Amino acid sequence: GLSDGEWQQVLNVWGKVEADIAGHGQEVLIRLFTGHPETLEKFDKFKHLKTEAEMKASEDLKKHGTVVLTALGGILKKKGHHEAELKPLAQSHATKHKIPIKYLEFISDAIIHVLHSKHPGDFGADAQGAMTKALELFRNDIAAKYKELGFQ
Ligand SMILES: [C-]#N
Repeated sequence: GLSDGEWQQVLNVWGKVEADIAGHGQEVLIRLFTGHPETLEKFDKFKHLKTEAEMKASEDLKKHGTVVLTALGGILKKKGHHEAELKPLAQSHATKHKIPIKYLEFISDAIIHVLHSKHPGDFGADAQGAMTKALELFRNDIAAKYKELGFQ
């Protein structure tokens, strides 16, 4: 678990994200796709994007950034009580989208980078540690669902 103070740090920086969810989503996906190009292959509708300029110009990529961070926001706000969300998210990422756990690690690292870049005053080491723990909790719970399904 995270402590109450850790949860408060996590949702404090998340409130900052929510002021421009779309901008944040776009930056997170760009950081992910450029840092780990294998991740881009999982998105049929983003495969044609070959440069960071092309990604930055893609309204659909920005829209999708909004979708993914909005979903994550709802999960974070459950402060670990996220079974209703995590169960179908696991099944879809394992079965429908075929997403290795390692890629969830990659996007978590991308989120940390972006939040630190944009909100350093609300994302010092302790708050970063808290966010990292929150994302690890989520990944760890999904991993259990992956194991249940026999997805590697
Ligand atoms: C999901 N992105």
